[PDB]
Amino acid sequence: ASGADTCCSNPACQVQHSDLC
Repeated sequence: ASGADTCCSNPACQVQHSDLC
């Protein structure tokens, strides 16, 4: 996953991308 900043900052997305982000 590239060009992802808002997601990483978000918790809901964080848990989903814990290894990716």
